[PDB]
Amino acid sequence: AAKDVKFGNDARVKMLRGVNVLADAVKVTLGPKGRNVVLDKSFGAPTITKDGVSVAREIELEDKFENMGAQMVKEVASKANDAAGDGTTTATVLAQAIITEGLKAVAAGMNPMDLKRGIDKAVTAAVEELKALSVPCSDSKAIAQVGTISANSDETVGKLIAEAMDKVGKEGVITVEDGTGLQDELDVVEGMQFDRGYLSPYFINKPETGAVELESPFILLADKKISNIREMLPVLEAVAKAGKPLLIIAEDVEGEALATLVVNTMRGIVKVAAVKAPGFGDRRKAMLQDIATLTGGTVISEEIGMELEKATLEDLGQAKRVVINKDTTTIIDGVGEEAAIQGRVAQIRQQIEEATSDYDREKLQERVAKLAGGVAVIKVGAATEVEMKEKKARVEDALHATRAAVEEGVVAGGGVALIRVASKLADLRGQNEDQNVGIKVALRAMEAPLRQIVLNCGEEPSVVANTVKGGDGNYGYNAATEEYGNMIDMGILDPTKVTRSALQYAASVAGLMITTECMVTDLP
Amino acid sequence: AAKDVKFGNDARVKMLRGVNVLADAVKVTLGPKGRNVVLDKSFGAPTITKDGVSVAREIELEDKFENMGAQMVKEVASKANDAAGDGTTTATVLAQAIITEGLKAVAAGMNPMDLKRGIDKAVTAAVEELKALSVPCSDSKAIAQVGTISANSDETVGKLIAEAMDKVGKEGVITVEDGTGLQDELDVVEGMQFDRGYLSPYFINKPETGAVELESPFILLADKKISNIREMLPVLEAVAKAGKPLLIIAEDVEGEALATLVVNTMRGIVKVAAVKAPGFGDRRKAMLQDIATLTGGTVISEEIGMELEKATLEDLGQAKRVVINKDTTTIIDGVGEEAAIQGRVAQIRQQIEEATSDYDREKLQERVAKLAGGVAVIKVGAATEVEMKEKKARVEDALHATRAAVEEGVVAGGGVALIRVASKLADLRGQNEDQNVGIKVALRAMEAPLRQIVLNCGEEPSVVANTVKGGDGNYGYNAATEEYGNMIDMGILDPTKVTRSALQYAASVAGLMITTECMVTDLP
Amino acid sequence: AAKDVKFGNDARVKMLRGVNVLADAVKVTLGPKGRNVVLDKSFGAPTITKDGVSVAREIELEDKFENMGAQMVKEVASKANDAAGDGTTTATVLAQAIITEGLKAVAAGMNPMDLKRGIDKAVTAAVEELKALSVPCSDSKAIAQVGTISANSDETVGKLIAEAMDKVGKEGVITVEDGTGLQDELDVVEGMQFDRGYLSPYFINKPETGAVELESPFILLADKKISNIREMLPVLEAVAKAGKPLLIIAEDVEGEALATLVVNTMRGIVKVAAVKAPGFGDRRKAMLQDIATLTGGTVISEEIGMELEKATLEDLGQAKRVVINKDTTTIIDGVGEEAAIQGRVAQIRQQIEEATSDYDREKLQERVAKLAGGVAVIKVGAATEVEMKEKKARVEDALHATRAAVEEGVVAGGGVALIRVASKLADLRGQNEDQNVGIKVALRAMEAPLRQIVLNCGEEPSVVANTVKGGDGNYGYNAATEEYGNMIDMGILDPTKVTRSALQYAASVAGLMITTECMVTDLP
Ligand SMILES: Nc1ncnc2c1ncn2[C@@H]1O[C@H](COP(=O)(O)OP(=O)(O)O)[C@@H](O)[C@H]1O
Ligand SMILES: Nc1ncnc2c1ncn2[C@@H]1O[C@H](COP(=O)(O)OP(=O)(O)O)[C@@H](O)[C@H]1O
Ligand SMILES: Nc1ncnc2c1ncn2[C@@H]1O[C@H](COP(=O)(O)OP(=O)(O)O)[C@@H](O)[C@H]1O
Ligand SMILES: [Mg+2]
Ligand SMILES: [Mg+2]
Ligand SMILES: [Mg+2]
Repeated sequence: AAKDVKFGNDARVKMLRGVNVLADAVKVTLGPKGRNVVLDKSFGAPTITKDGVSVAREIELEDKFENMGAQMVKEVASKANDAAGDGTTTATVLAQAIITEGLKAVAAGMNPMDLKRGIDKAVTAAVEELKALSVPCSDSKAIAQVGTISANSDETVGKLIAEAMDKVGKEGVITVEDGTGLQDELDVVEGMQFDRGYLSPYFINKPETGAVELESPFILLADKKISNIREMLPVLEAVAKAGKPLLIIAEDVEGEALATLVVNTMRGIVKVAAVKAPGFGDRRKAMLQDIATLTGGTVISEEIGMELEKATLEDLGQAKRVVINKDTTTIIDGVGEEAAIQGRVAQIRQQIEEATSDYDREKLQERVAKLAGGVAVIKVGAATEVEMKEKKARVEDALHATRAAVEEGVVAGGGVALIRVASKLADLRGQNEDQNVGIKVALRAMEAPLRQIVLNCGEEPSVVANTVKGGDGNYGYNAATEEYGNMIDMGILDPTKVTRSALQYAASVAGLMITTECMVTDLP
Repeated sequence: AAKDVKFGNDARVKMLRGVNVLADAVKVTLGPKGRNVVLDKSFGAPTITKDGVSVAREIELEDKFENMGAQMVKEVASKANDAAGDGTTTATVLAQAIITEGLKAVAAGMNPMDLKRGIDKAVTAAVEELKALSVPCSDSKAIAQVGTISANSDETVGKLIAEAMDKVGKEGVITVEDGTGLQDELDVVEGMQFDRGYLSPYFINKPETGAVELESPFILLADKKISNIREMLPVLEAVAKAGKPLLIIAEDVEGEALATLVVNTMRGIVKVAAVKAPGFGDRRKAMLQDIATLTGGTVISEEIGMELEKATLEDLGQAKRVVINKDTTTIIDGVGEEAAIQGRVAQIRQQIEEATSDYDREKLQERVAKLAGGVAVIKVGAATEVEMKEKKARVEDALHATRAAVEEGVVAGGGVALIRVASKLADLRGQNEDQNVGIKVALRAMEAPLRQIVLNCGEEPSVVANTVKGGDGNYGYNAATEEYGNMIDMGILDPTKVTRSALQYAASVAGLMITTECMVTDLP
Repeated sequence: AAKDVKFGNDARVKMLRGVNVLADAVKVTLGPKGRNVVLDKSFGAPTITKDGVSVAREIELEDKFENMGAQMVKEVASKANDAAGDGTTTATVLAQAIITEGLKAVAAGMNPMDLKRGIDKAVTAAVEELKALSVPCSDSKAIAQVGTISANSDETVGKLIAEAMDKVGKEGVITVEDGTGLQDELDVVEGMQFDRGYLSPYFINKPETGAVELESPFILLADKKISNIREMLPVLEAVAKAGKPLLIIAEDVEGEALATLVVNTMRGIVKVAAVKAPGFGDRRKAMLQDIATLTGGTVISEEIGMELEKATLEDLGQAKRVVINKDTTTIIDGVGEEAAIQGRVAQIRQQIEEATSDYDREKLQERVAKLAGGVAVIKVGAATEVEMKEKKARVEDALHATRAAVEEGVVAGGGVALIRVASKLADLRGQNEDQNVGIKVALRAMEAPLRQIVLNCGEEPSVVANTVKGGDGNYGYNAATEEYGNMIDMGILDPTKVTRSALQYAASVAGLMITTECMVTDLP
C-alpha cells in the first residue's frame, strides 16, 4: 500500500498523542486509590480490570500515527508483565514520563541520540542504586505484605499466599483457579499425586468416597500399553503369594487385560488397581521414572528391551498407602530411600538450569514439588463472573510479586525507592550537556509513580512529592491513610525486581521513541 | 479495530444511560401490579413476558458505551436467575439503585474504591440480618404461598406446587411441560418407571391399553446387546419351570434373538417381554444397577466376565407387576429388601455431594426419586401459544422459588424484609467517611423494590415507604389490596435465598461499576 | 443487534396500528356481504380469498413495532383455524375489539392486569352461557345449513356435505380435491379399497375397463417381499384344487416370482392377481392386518416365524369379488364375521383416543372408515384456477364446520349468540372496579361480529345492533335478506365450538396484549 510519511515535530506530536491516550487509560488504575477500567468484548460481558497490561493491550487508535505511538509504549507494559507479572502501570507511567520530557528537550534542539545515552546512563545507575536499597524479604510477615500490597490492599490474599508459600516450601508450585463459593480457599496436597482415575469403577473398594484405597501395595510401572494378561501372570502371582495389593501404572490398560484384572480383583483373588500414566509424549517416561524412584521400583519399558513376564517382585515399587479417585491417583509415603530421592531431585535441579524455554520449565518445577515439597492451589471466591475475573487476576498478580520479592528483595513503595534513587544521582553527568539533560530527564520521570499515586487520591502530587523529597531513607506517603511515615514499617513494600523492571523497560523503549524523526505507515 | 476511549464523568454518564434503559424495561414488571414487556423475535410471534431476566437478555444498545452499561447490569439479572430462578427484577432494581446513588457520590468527589467497600460492608451485614429474619418455610401452606406469590398471585400454581412437593416427597423431581387442554394438571408417577417401550408390539397381552402387563415376573438384567437366543436358553427354561413371566431389560434386543422371543411368547410357551435399557453411555450400566437393587437381581455384564448362559433363576430380579407402553416401562413393587434399597440410595446421596457439575447433578436426583419417592409432572393449560409460554414460565418460576423457600426460608415481601434490614444497619460504619456514604448508599437502595412495587400500582412510593418505615417487624403494604398489615399473615412471603441473592449480585456488580473511570470499546 | 425499546402509551399506540392493519384486512371478508382480498405471490398468479386466516398470515409490517402488533393478533386467527377450521375472521374481529377497548381503559388509568382478569372472568362466563344456548345439530337439514352458511351461502355445498355425511356415516372420511369439469361432484366408495394397482398389466381379465375382476377369490396376505415361487407352490396348488381365483397382497411381488405368476395365470392354469401392500413402514403390517380381519384370513409374516410354504387354504382370506385398476385395489364384501370386524374396529377406536399426535390420528380414522363406514370424495368445479382455489377452500371450510356442529351443537348466527350471552352477563362483576370495566370491555366486544356483518352490508351497525339487542332468544338480523327474524328458523346456524373458539382465542391473546408496557425489537 501507498504510505503516509511524516517527519520531525509533526510526526512526534502525533506519536505522543498516541502514547498519551494509552498512558492515560492505564494511569487511572495506579495505586490503592486506583480506579477500574472497562474493556468491551464482542464475546460476552465486558471486563472490569485494574491491571495495567490488560488495559494497555486494548488500546488501538484510529489515526495511524497516534496508533504507532500507542503500539510502542504498549510494549513496556507488556514486557514488564512477562518479566514479573506486576508493576505494568508503573512502567507505563514512567515511559509516558520519560517521553513527555524527552520530546520537549528534542524541541529545545537537543540531539536525541545523546538524550538517549543520558537517559540510559541515568538508568544503569538507578538500577545499582535500587540493588543497594533492596533488603531481603524472607519472613512470612513480609511476604504477606508484598502479597497484600500487590492485591490492592487485600490482606487476605497476602495471608493466603504467605501461608501457601509456607507449606509447599521453596520448590513447590502454587496455582490459582476459580472457586466454588464466595470465600477464598487454600488446598495443599501432601507429597506425590497426579491426574489419573481408575480405569474401571469396579476397583473401588470404598464406594462412600467413590475412591480406591490400598495399604502396603506393590506398584507395577509399565512404560507401555497393556493388552494381553499373559504378560502379567508371572508377576500377579508372585504378588498373590506375598498377600499384598498392587497398583498398576502403565501407559494404558485396555479391554482384554483390564477386563480380566477387573474379574480377578472382583472375586477376592488379588487386590489390584490400574490407572493411566501421568501426561503423554516424552515426559511420561521421565515422570513415570519419578514414580519408580519415590517407591524404589524399576520402570519396565520395551525400550531397554524388557518384558513384563521377566519381572520378579523386586522390580515393583512399594508404598504404605495409595488413594485413587475418578480422576486422581495419589501415592502416600514411598519406600525409596531419601538417598535416591534426594539424588533424582538434584538431577531435575539442573533440568531447570538448562531449560532454555518457558514451557519446558513449568513441568520440571512441578515434578520437583511432587518429589520434594508439595503442590498448593488457591481458589478465589466471587459472587459474580465480572468479580471472579478481576479478583482472580489480583491473586495471580500478587502470587507473582511475592515470588519476586523472595528472589530479589523489597524497597519502599508509593514510588519512594525511585524518588530516593533520583536524589542519589543528583550528581551523575555524561559526556556532554545534551547527555546531562538526558540524565535529568530520567531523574525527573522517576518521580512519576509517586506523583500519579497521589493524583489518583485527588490530592496534590507536587505537595506530596515535595514533602517526601524533603525526607530520608524510607519516609514516604501512605496514600491509603493519607499520612507520612516509614514505608517499610507500614508494610508498603514493592518487590525490588518489579520497581527495577518498570524502570528498565520503560526507559528502554521511551529512550528509542524520543529519537523518532520520521514515521512511515498506511494511508487512512 | 481502532477504539473510542472515554474517561470519568463522561464515560460514567454514558454507562448510566445504558444501565437505565435496561433497568427501566425491567421495572415495568415488578410486583403484582407489574405489567408485561413484548420482546420481538425474527423467528415467529413475539413473546409477552413478565419475567425480568427475559427482558434483560434482550437489551442491547446502539451507543457502544451505553451498551457497556447495559451489558453489565444485565448480569445481575442473569446471575440472580441461575441462582434461584426468581427475584431477577428486584435484583435489577437494586443495582440500578446502588449505581445511581453511588455515581452521584463519585461526582461528590468521594473515592469510589471506598464507596465500594462501604457498599459491601453494608451488604455483608444485610445478609446476616436476613438470615436472622428468615423463618423456616416447611408446612404445605407456606410453600403454597411462596408458589402463589411467585406466580404473580396465582393461587392455583401455589396449590399444585404445594401438592406435588407433598407427593414426590423431598427427594422427588418436579418438571413442567405443555398441557393438552386449558386447565393445569398434576401427574404423579408412583415408584419406578423409565422411557422404554416394548421391542415388538407382539408382546402386548392387553391390546385395549395398547400395553403389556405381567404379574410376579422375573426380571433379566443384561448389560449387553442380545443377538443370539442360545445365550438365553438355560435361563428361559428355568423360568418355564417356575411358571412365571419374565421381563428382559438389556442394552438392546435385535433381530435374531427378539424374533424368536416373539415366536416363543406368541405360542403360549413362556410369558415374556423385552425393552431397551434406560439412557445410554455410562449411566445405563449404573441405572440398570438401580433396577437390579429395586428388584433384588444381579446385573449380567460381560465386563465382570459373565455369560447369560451361566445364570440361574437366582440372578433374576423380581417384582409383583410390570406395565409397558409404546415408550414407557414401569416396575411395580420390587422384591429388594429396603435394607439394600435404603443403602444404594445412601450412595447416590453422596453422588450429588461430589457432582462437581450441573448436568451430572440432574440425573442423579432423578434416579434418587425413581428409587426413593416419586416423579411429578405439572402440565400448564392455555388457550393460546402466546399464553402457554408466559403461564409455563411462571409455574417454572414458582417451582424454583418454593425449592428455595424450602432450603433457605421466607421473609416479608413487598420489599419489607429489605426495608427492615436497612433500619437494623442504621448504625453501621466503616473505616472512613467515604465508606460511611458508601454504606448509606446501599441502605438507601434497600428501599428500591418496595418503592417500585408501589409506583407500579400508580401510588406514591415515598408515602407508602414512610408508613412502612414507621412500623415494625413484618408490617408491610399490600399492593394488591392497597392495605397495610402483617405480610406473613397475608401470605405475601419472599423466599429468603432470593431476597438475599438479589441483594448480593446487584451489589456485586453495581459496586464495581461505580468505580469505572475509563471505558474502551469500538468505533461506531 | 442493537434494539429499539418503546415504553407505555407510545409502545401501545404502535402496537395497535399493528393490530389494526391486520384486523382491517381481515374484516373486509366477514359474513355473506363479505368481500375478497387479494394476496400476491412471487410464485405465480395471486390468490383471491375470503378466508380470514389466509389473509392474516400474509400481514407483516415495516414498522418493527406495528409488526409486533400484527404478529401477535395473528395468532388468534391462526389458532381459531387449527381448532375448528372456521371463525377465524370473527375471532380476529373480537380481538381487535377487546384490544381497542381495553387499551382505551389503560389510558383511563386502570390496572391492566385487572382489565385482564375481568375480561377473562367475563369470558369463562360467556363460554358457559354458550354451552347453555347450544342445541344439538343432528338432522341432515341442519347439517346442510351449517355447511351452507359456512360456504358464504352456497346451498349446493351445504347439500353435498349433508349428503356425504349421510352415506359414509359417522366414522367415514370426507376429502375435497380439484374436479375435472365445472360442476361439483360427490364420489362415495363402498366399503374397503386402497391405492395399489396390479403388478403386471397381464393379470387383467377385463381390458375394456383396463382392470382386474375376480369372484369368490381367496386372498393371500404376505407381510414380506416375494421373490421365490417355491414359497408359493404348496399354496397355489391347494387353490387350483378348490377351483377359485386368488389375490396376492404382499409387501411386493418382484421379477422371479411375479414373472412366473404372470406365466401361470396367462395359460389358464389358476386365476390369480397381485398388488403391493397399502402404505409403507409400520402401518403396512397393521393395515394388512385390517385386510386379514375383513376377509377372515391370517397374515403370514416371517416375524412370528412363519413360512409361506406352511400355509393351508385355511390361512387365506376370502371375499365375494375384487376389483383392481392401474393404481387401485378394492375388496367387495369379506367373509369375516362382524363379530371379529366390530372387535378390530373397537380396538382402532382407542388408537385415536391415545394418538398423542395429529398425523398419527388421520391414518387411524382412515382405516376405521375402510373397515366400518365408507369413504367419500368431493370434487369442486371451477372455470378457472383463481376460482378453483377460493371455491375449494370454502367447501373445505364448511366440511369442517359441519364436523364441528355435529360434535358441539349450534347457536344463532350473525353474531346473535354472542350478543345474547352479553346481556346474560350484564350482572357479572369482579373483585374490584378495574375488573368491572374489564368485564364490560369484553361484553362490549361481544357485539363486534354482528356489528361488522352489518357494516359489510353498508348499513348502520348500531341501528342493527340496537334492534337485535331489543329482542330475545334467537331473534337476529338476516344480513342477506335484510330482514329480522329467528335465526334458527332461517337456517343461519354457527357451530357452537367455533363461536366459542373465536371468543376463547381472541380473548386469550387480546388479554395479554393490553398489558404491554414495554416493547423491545430491532433497529430499523
Ligand atoms: N498505601 C499505599 N500508599 C502509597 N502507595 C501504595 C500504597 N499501597 C500500594 N501502593 C503502591 O502502589 C503501587 C502500584 O500498585 P498498582 O496500582 O498495581 O501499580 P502496578 O500495576 O504498577 O503494580 C506500588 O508502588 C505500591 O507501592
Ligand atoms: N400483594 C403484594 N403486595 C406487595 N408486594 C407483593 C405482593 N405480591 C407479591 N409482591 C412482591 O413481589 C415482589 C416480586 O415479584 P416479581 O415481580 O416476580 O419481581 P421478581 O422477578 O423480582 O421476582 C416480591 O417482593 C413480592 O413480595
Ligand atoms: N344472512 C346472514 N345474516 C347474518 N349473518 C350471516 C348470514 N350468513 C352467514 N352469517 C354469519 O357469518 C358469520 C361468519 O362468516 P365468515 O365470513 O366465514 O366469518 P368467519 O371466517 O369468522 O367464519 C357467521 O357468524 C354467520 O352467522
Ligand atoms: Mg501492581
Ligand atoms: Mg418474581
Ligand atoms: Mg366462516
